[PDB]
Amino acid sequence: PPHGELQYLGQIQHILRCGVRKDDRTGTGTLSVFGMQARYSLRDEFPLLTTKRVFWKGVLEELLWFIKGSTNAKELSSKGVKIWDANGSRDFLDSLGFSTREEGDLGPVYGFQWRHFGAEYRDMESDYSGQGVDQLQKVIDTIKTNPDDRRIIMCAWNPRDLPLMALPPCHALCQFYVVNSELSCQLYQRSGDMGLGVPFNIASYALLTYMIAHITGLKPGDFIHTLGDAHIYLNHIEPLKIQLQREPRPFPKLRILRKVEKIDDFKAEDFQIEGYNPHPT
Amino acid sequence: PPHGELQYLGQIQHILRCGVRKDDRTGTGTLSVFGMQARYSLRDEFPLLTTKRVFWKGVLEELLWFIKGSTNAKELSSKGVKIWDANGSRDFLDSLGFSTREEGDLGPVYGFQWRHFGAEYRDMESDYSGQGVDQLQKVIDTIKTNPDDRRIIMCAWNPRDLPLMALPPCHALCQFYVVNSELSCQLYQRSGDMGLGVPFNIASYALLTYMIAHITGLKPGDFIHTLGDAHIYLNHIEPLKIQLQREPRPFPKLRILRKVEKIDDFKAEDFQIEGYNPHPT
Ligand SMILES: N[C@@H](CCC(=O)N[C@@H](CS)C(=O)NCC(=O)O)C(=O)O
Repeated sequence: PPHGELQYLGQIQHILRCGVRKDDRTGTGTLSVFGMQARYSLRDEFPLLTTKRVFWKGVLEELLWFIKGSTNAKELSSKGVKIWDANGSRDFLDSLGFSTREEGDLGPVYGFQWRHFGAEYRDMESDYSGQGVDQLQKVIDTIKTNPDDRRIIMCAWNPRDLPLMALPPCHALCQFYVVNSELSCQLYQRSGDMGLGVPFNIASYALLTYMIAHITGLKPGDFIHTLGDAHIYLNHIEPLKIQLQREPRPFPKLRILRKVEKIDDFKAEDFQIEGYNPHPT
Repeated sequence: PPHGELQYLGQIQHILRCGVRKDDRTGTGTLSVFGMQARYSLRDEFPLLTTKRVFWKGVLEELLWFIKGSTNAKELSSKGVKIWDANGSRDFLDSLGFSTREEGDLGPVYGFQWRHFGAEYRDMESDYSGQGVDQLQKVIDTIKTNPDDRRIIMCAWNPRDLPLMALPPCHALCQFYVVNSELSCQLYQRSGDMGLGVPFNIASYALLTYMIAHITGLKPGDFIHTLGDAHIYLNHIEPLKIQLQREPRPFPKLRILRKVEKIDDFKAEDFQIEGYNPHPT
């Protein structure tokens, strides 16, 4: 039973040993490898990385935010998670040309593409009922009616909506697989920072997978995490090596409390992470 | 230095070792796995599988057909290739509620998504100029003006059009990467028939890289093939055991003899494969 988090570190161990310098948008350098993959068992465990703390409240409150279909940052900020706010800020908007938008309007980001892929996006307050493809609900329905399906895919990459978004999607598309009553989910991340984001992402889709599994009566199977530009900031190479020598502690467990039957019904108070003991720093 | 095809074979084996039983949309039953990723170097060699020749006339002629934006199966038919005409016969079209459609009208498939993502669809023979998002050119433009971009993506998976298609895209999305003046490409393939498809698209996208490289002046790097539901059809199990023994012969080499600018200008005669000595047919 080799710890799952070992697959993760292995990727860093690998980016170091084999990666090369590639500068990002702001000119800042990174060491990176293009195209990677990792698999995580969702069976009785829950891949909430222990070799460093993962902002789980952010993972959970944001996912719940994505499900509502919200695109208004303040609506997220409200619950304590302040990570999108910087994109829905006044100045940031006026700068991308969205001077006409009210503060908080991120555009057709994850939420929108998730529940209304295709609908003409108007404001962060337009009513979108019945408009655009509701991928989330559709993935769910498919899993129930036709679990063998090889097309249970949710996709946030809307070439059309791109120039209207606060920033491109990172988790472009995810695929759901069902076999032997187990539900798996692969996620394609175009770009991920192995150090800060990825651990969060691994958590998000693991959470999401636990959810749909619950709603449909399946046992969480595996979580395949696939990347495009997996990278690390050169200015972090040290903080990271000090981490690779760290030994992974057994992955906590996610336990859903009440029996939720609809995905929109899930509330924060329904999840409990137990046994999460990560290495401080 | 390990030989390239070892990848694809090693996957055939693993799908045999662990490939769990799972049926398709015809109950044909298969040995399936979910979440795989192979890496193929495109440096000086071309990955055209040798333990079983690959219909190159198709790989090349179809990709060209894609680039054209042609959603007519006869168009790819006239060129001496018939693999997308079955889906355009007649009983088939009506078989999906598509009666009003001409003979050979495939719907918003690949080509249309590559050159007109988002453009309201009509019929195989109508003009979509200045319509949609011309991802393909947009990708190349970007490869040239910003090789660092972590969002160089072409997506054929459109939830809105998915209903008007014959078969939904197996080539969900692909991502291009540049570094050290090298162009790499990762393709996300949702489902894949290991013994009759996988080889065909590996090359198909490898070819695509080589083309874009030639017009962007970058040199081919590696093609990353990521799979979702990677399967082996039950019957295919025996032939694959004997094809699985055939020892791999050196990858051929693709030579773009002529020299072109735009991508809408390549032609079947502009390519050559040498060193391609396939195993007995
Ligand atoms: N937007 C950057 C990439 C930024 C990136 O990968 N950020 C990580 C955080 S360090 C992320 O977006 N994570 C999103 C999530 O975990 O949901 C680019 O493509 O140039």
